[PDB]
Amino acid sequence: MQLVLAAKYIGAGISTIGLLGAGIGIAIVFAALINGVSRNPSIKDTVFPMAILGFALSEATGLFCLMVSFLLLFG
Amino acid sequence: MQLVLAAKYIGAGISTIGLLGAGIGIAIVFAALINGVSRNPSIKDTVFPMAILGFALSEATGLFCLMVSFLLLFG
Amino acid sequence: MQLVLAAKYIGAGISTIGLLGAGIGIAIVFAALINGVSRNPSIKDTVFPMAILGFALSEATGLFCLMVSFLLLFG
Amino acid sequence: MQLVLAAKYIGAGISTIGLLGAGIGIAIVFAALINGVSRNPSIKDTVFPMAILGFALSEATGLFCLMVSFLLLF
Amino acid sequence: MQLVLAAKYIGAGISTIGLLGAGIGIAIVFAALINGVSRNPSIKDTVFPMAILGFALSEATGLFCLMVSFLLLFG
Amino acid sequence: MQLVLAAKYIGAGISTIGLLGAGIGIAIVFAALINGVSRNPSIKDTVFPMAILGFALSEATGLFCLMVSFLLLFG
Amino acid sequence: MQLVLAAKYIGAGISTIGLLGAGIGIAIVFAALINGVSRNPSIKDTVFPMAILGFALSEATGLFCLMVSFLLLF
Amino acid sequence: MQLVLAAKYIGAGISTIGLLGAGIGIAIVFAALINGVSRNPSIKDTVFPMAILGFALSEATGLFCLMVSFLLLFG
Amino acid sequence: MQLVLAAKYIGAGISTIGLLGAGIGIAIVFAALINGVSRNPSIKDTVFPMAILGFALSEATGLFCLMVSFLLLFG
Amino acid sequence: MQLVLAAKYIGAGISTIGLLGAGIGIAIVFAALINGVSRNPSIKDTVFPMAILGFALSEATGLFCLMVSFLLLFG
Ligand SMILES: CC[C@H]1/C=C/C=C/C[C@@H](C)[C@H](O)[C@@](C)(O)C(=O)[C@@H](C)[C@H](O)[C@@H](C)C(=O)[C@@H](C)[C@H](O)[C@@H](C)/C=C/C(=O)O[C@@H]2[C@H](C)[C@H](CC1)O[C@]1(CC[C@H](C)[C@H](C[C@@H](C)O)O1)[C@H]2C
Ligand SMILES: CC[C@H]1/C=C/C=C/C[C@@H](C)[C@H](O)[C@@](C)(O)C(=O)[C@@H](C)[C@H](O)[C@@H](C)C(=O)[C@@H](C)[C@H](O)[C@@H](C)/C=C/C(=O)O[C@@H]2[C@H](C)[C@H](CC1)O[C@]1(CC[C@H](C)[C@H](C[C@@H](C)O)O1)[C@H]2C
Ligand SMILES: CC[C@H]1/C=C/C=C/C[C@@H](C)[C@H](O)[C@@](C)(O)C(=O)[C@@H](C)[C@H](O)[C@@H](C)C(=O)[C@@H](C)[C@H](O)[C@@H](C)/C=C/C(=O)O[C@@H]2[C@H](C)[C@H](CC1)O[C@]1(CC[C@H](C)[C@H](C[C@@H](C)O)O1)[C@H]2C
Ligand SMILES: CC[C@H]1/C=C/C=C/C[C@@H](C)[C@H](O)[C@@](C)(O)C(=O)[C@@H](C)[C@H](O)[C@@H](C)C(=O)[C@@H](C)[C@H](O)[C@@H](C)/C=C/C(=O)O[C@@H]2[C@H](C)[C@H](CC1)O[C@]1(CC[C@H](C)[C@H](C[C@@H](C)O)O1)[C@H]2C
Ligand SMILES: CC[C@H]1/C=C/C=C/C[C@@H](C)[C@H](O)[C@@](C)(O)C(=O)[C@@H](C)[C@H](O)[C@@H](C)C(=O)[C@@H](C)[C@H](O)[C@@H](C)/C=C/C(=O)O[C@@H]2[C@H](C)[C@H](CC1)O[C@]1(CC[C@H](C)[C@H](C[C@@H](C)O)O1)[C@H]2C
Ligand SMILES: CC[C@H]1/C=C/C=C/C[C@@H](C)[C@H](O)[C@@](C)(O)C(=O)[C@@H](C)[C@H](O)[C@@H](C)C(=O)[C@@H](C)[C@H](O)[C@@H](C)/C=C/C(=O)O[C@@H]2[C@H](C)[C@H](CC1)O[C@]1(CC[C@H](C)[C@H](C[C@@H](C)O)O1)[C@H]2C
Repeated sequence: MQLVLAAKYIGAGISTIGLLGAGIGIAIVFAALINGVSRNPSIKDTVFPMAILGFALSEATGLFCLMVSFLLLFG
Repeated sequence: MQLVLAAKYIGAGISTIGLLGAGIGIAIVFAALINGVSRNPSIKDTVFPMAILGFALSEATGLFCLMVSFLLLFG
Repeated sequence: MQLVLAAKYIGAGISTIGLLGAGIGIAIVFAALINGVSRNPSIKDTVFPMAILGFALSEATGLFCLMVSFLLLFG
Repeated sequence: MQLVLAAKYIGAGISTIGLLGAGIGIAIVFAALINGVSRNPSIKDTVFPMAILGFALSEATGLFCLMVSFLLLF
Repeated sequence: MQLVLAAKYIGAGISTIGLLGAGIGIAIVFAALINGVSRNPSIKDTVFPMAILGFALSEATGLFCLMVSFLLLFG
Repeated sequence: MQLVLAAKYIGAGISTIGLLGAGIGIAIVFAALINGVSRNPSIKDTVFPMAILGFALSEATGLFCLMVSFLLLFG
Repeated sequence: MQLVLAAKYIGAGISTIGLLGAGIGIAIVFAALINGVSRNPSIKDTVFPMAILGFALSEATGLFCLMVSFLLLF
Repeated sequence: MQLVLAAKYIGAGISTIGLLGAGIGIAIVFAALINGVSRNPSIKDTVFPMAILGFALSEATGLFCLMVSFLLLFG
Repeated sequence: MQLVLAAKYIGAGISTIGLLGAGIGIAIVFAALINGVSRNPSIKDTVFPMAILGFALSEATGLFCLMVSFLLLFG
Repeated sequence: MQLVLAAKYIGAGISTIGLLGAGIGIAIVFAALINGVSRNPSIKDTVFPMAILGFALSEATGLFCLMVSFLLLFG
């Protein structure tokens, strides 16, 4: 049971690597929001909800990674 | 038995790394949606369904990773 | 047998990493479809089949990764 | 117990890798802000809060990594 | 020979990582095809064979990865 | 306690990987500063403080990585 | 001897990772060819040999990886 | 002591990975300098100092990686 | 001396990872050659030698990786 | 002694990974040089020295990696 515990803790740390995807992705979505509004200010109210949706869906991939991390840590 | 359980848990952690691809990919699709709408607002109803399609197909790759993760954790 | 089984499960997890390629690639294809359509709406029926071909070929690289994962998991 | 402790320390190191996402992502948001403002200075006051929101959400992904790190360390 | 069989299985999993290159590359080619056709529809018949060639060559890098994987699994 | 000291040292090495994010990110910010100033020299005094802020925030992610590294080395 | 053999097989797998560079790089060259030809069709005959040279040199880096793989396997 | 020494040397090698960040980042800065100068030669004396600042800050992230490497090698 | 031999062979394989840098980099240089000539055909004789120099310098990083690989394999 | 030598050799292999950053970075600089000259041939003598500077500074990061590699291999 020492080796299995050890494996849970190493696995937990490994499971956070994938959060780099949401880190970069969320930024990509907001960068597009900024560039799109700068080029066409009147489009703000249209694309802002699209940026929020894009953020949420990219963020979810990070949520799945952290869930596994917490399952290994505590579950 | 200790060695096998340990391996399953390390394996489950490793299995989440691939989710970074969907994290970035989902964002790439939404960035294109936002930049496309900003450049040509009249195209919104045409490209929005393409963004949903793209997100879903990109998300599927992350779901396959999570499937293996859960099979290792629980199966 | 314990060490061999352990290696199968670690290998199965490692085998999912490559799916990040399709996660990003599927999105790159759909981003191009969206931007091409935004710039030239009249071309949509011509490029849509190209995007479907492109995403399918990109996805298949990840499915081969998953194939090896399942062979390791269940073989 | 020494094997478990060893693993916590290895795991704590591994858990910082994901911070590279925030490092890059924060910069992506600021690059868009700078280029957007350069192209259309009048839009600055509109896009700056969008930049604040974007970098904060990108940064938080890294804070989640660090939280697992600190859990393993302490 | 627990050790050698274990190594074949871990090696086979690792051998699939490289497939991410074809996943992204195939997409890059098709993205260019889509963007090139949208900007200049008359060029379609010229660039489409170029995109098939690009796909095949990128794909070949993933084929080699899978070849080593199967040699480790079955060879 | 060969094992625990060894783990602190391997962990400390691994903890520096994340610094690559600030390496790339800091550069991305300064690239935008340079391109923005070249395209619109009159905007320099506006965007320069933005680039300093961007650098600091990206840099902070590398600081956290180094903090964990030093905690593992000396803490 | 079993430990050495094990290592050769692990090493052979590791040696294919670098092929991802060629996978991406071959595609980068073809993307430029397609976009260059789309923008200026008259240039096709000039840039096509440049594309052949570029992808071949990119591809060779992957062949070097595979050579080490095969050395370890056989 | 053998295992601790072994871990120092493996750690020292791992500690160099992060230098890839500065390798790419230094180049991103200089690419921006070149393109900004090509588009607006008159701006060169203004942006050159920015590129030097940018590259130095990017490089330093890699130098911290190298610092940890040497501490592990020679400490 | 079994463990040291084993380490040489694993190290040799690890030392080829860095060749992915030249793979992507060489392509980047040739992509620029192609795009630059397409946009300005008269510049071909000027930029072609620059692409050859760029190729060689990027290629050298791959040479250093393969040298270490061959030193571990045979030296 | 076996364990320490083994570690040095694995370490030396790991130490070359960072060279990928210079491999990509050197190429990014030369691509900018080529695109800059193509857009504005008269700027060649100004930007060529900037490309040499950028390449050398990016290459230095790869040299630091190789330094650690050789110290492990031979020192
Ligand atoms: C996958 C679904 C995601 C939901 C998206 C919802 C989008 C709708 C949209 C309108 C949001 O509500 C939002 C833009 O207003 C929003 O994010 C706010 C709630 C949020 O307060 C935002 C405006 C901020 O100011 C924010 C930067 C906060 O200051 C910061 C402390 C929080 C960062 C953060 O990442 O929080 C997460 C995030 C919201 C995520 C987002 C989850 O949720 C939290 C709580 C639940 C779990 C723990 C997740 C885990 C994480 C790894 O995904 O973290 C939650 C802890
Ligand atoms: C190809 C499969 C994917 C399906 C895509 C379908 C696209 C159609 C499109 C119309 C969607 O339904 C959508 C845009 O309306 C949509 O995502 C809604 C369901 C959703 O309510 C949306 C509007 C949101 O508000 C959404 C951002 C939520 O706030 C947020 C909490 C959900 C994030 C998320 O990633 O959800 C996933 C996703 C839908 C994924 C979707 C998977 O499903 C969930 C629930 C089921 C299981 C648990 C999956 C596992 C995952 C790893 O694939 O996760 C599920 C957990
Ligand atoms: C390096 C050689 C590559 C060949 C390229 C040939 C290009 C010519 C071009 C005209 C093709 O024939 C094509 C575009 O028409 C084509 O690919 C068709 C065969 C294909 O049917 C296409 C129209 C599709 O619709 C396709 C998306 C299929 O629906 C889908 C089920 C197949 C995806 C796929 O990746 O298949 C691969 C691929 C063709 C690859 C292609 C390999 O082949 C398969 C079978 C052989 C091995 C197992 C490879 C492994 C892969 C990882 O390289 O996978 C083969 C299994
Ligand atoms: C998260 C907070 C960051 C602070 C940002 C502050 C921004 C304000 C801005 C006006 C700065 O002060 C600055 C641009 O003037 C500036 O950085 C100067 C201090 C600096 O002297 C600058 C002009 C330089 O010329 C600089 C390139 C130096 O010549 C060079 C030797 C230092 C590089 C470097 O990375 O230093 C770091 C950095 C400032 C970082 C910056 C950290 O600080 C140092 C010391 C503290 C720790 C050890 C960090 C670790 C690093 C990995 O984050 O490294 C510190 C060691
Ligand atoms: C770091 C210095 C690099 C030198 C660059 C020189 C540039 C000058 C320029 C005029 C060249 O000579 C060139 C463009 O004409 C050129 O590369 C030719 C020699 C080359 O034949 C080219 C035109 C091809 O047709 C080429 C695609 C061949 O068909 C292909 C079989 C060779 C691929 C290859 O990567 O070869 C390498 C390369 C030249 C590399 C290039 C080495 O050299 C070889 C032989 C020496 C060692 C073994 C290297 C190791 C490699 C990992 O760097 O591989 C050598 C084995
Ligand atoms: C900041 C340090 C870097 C120095 C940059 C200097 C730039 C100035 C600029 C004018 C150069 O000298 C140069 C462009 O003229 C140049 O590279 C020449 C020396 C070179 O002859 C050039 C014209 C070439 O033809 C060159 C492409 C050769 O064909 C090719 C065989 C060399 C590739 C190469 O990477 O060389 C390196 C590099 C110069 C590196 C340069 C390192 O040096 C070599 C020899 C010395 C040691 C062994 C280093 C180790 C490396 C890991 O840093 O490798 C050396 C092995």
